[PDB]
Amino acid sequence: EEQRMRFVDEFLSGAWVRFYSFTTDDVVAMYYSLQPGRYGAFFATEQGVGTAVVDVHSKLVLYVPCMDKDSMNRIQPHPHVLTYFEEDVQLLNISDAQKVLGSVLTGIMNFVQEIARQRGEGLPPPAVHAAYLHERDKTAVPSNTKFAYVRKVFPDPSGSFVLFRLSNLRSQVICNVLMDIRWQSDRQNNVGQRYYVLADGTAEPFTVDHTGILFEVDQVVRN
Repeated sequence: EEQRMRFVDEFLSGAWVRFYSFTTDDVVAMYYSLQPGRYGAFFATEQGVGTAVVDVHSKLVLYVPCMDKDSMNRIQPHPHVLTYFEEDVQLLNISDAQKVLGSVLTGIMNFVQEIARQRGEGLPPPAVHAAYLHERDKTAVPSNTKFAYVRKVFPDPSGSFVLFRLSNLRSQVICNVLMDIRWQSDRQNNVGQRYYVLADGTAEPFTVDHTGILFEVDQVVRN
């Protein structure tokens, strides 16, 4: 139908993991992009985890220094950050970001620049991609586009998937059978829309997951 296909395109439309890369660099554990033109570092802090996202067209940078509390008591929508979490979120120009991020910003810069060198040769980012990227031609997000970030990363020790939790309360399993398993949660811990998003661009709804993949993902998250 149409109501479904339009509701599906809405689900496919926001910030999702487009690609990511783990490292052997020590400062950043993971580079990623959730929105065209925006490149993030997911990194350890003395007390836990932090992240930052650089928009390469505007050179404005989201900085989330602490993601170690899951409080969803953010009353009002932040004007530039799509997040339902109470944690402090900062928007900085690139040079203020450099002062606080150091090697992390350098790392993001080298990630961006390598991607651009590859693109100049017609080659994609050297990174693990999701099974599907909405608006594949899109190279930059409109200016007023709110920033989203990665909050949690759960890689399968056996390499079969990675689970991501995002600041917009979306969850995304990227796995090795040419589909993602995606869903939207709310703040009272309910799950709304959820789909197998297939490499052919199709999306199949499910209620309970019969594939066994989520049951295995679940065990990894609890460990």
